[PDB]
Amino acid sequence: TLVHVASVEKGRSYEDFQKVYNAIALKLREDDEYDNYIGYGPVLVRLAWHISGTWDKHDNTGGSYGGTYRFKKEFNDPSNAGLQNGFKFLEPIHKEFPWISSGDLFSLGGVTAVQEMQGPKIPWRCGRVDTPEDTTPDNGRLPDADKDAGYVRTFFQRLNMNDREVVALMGAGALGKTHLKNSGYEGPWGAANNVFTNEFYLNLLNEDWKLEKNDANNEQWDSKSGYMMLPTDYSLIQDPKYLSIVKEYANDQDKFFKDFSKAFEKLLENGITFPKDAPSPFIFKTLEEQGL
Ligand code: HEM
Repeated sequence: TLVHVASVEKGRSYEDFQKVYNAIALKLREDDEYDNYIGYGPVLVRLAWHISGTWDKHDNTGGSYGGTYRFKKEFNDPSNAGLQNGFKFLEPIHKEFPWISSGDLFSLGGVTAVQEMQGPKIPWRCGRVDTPEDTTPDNGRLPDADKDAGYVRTFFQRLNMNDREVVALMGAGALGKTHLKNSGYEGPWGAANNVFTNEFYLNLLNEDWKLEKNDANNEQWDSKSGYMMLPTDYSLIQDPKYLSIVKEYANDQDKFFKDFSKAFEKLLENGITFPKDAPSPFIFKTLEEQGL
């Protein structure tokens, strides 16, 4: 019940993908003004998560492999509202490197953004293959934000993620912000929202949060510091098992970076079979490491 074998883009190797990395990274640098100077890093790692998070372990439908976000049904998923911005960013890159598959580009965009925003290295594998429009999953596989801990735990079981993987993933460097017109929630999780940090965990623990209603008539937790947490975020300190992992990552930056790197790669790779003869995962160099 549904197999997807990774097939390396013909004749490509590490250096080819580093070149795509760099063009993405260079474009991140250049289009700095987007979203009141947040830049496109956060929306790129949200795009990578949403294209991967449609996966279902039961029948291997959804997932990053087929690059199906390029079809209207998924592009138009209300859950993906705002991600068009990320797709538009990547269009010039796809045009310069037409040989890369859509799944590989969406997922490599997420890796690139995380690394350029000073996050951990994320090992990445190529070989996703575009699949037809009829393989696009239905809307409704991404998680709601108005729910509690039990919802979150059950939701992520479908993505084969456990408690520790779920808390590392959500804490997601503390990046970008909620926008009322996209999601019915408004504001950032922290102060350094285009730098990958463990500040989400710190803020959850140390801020003084009040449950308020936003202009869209949705509840969210708000802080005097100007920060916000989704009901689902806040549930990570309401559930005692989540809570001890929140404290752990708030008190160990390196541990969080390593756990996140593992789970993000895992997330991006769910549903994909890699041949024994596949190339090993690539670790890309940042622009800064290349002196670029
Ligand atoms: C229970 C799971 C989660 C829920 C309910 C969810 C929900 C949300 C919501 C409502 C937004 C705001 C969208 C908008 O208004 O622009 C948001 C932002 C985003 N999400 Fe999540 N999220 C979850 C998991 C994740 C995880 C696992 C990642 C990736 C590792 C992630 C990365 C992001 C990013 C980076 C943003 C900011 C995008 C922007 O600034 O443009 N989310 N998400």
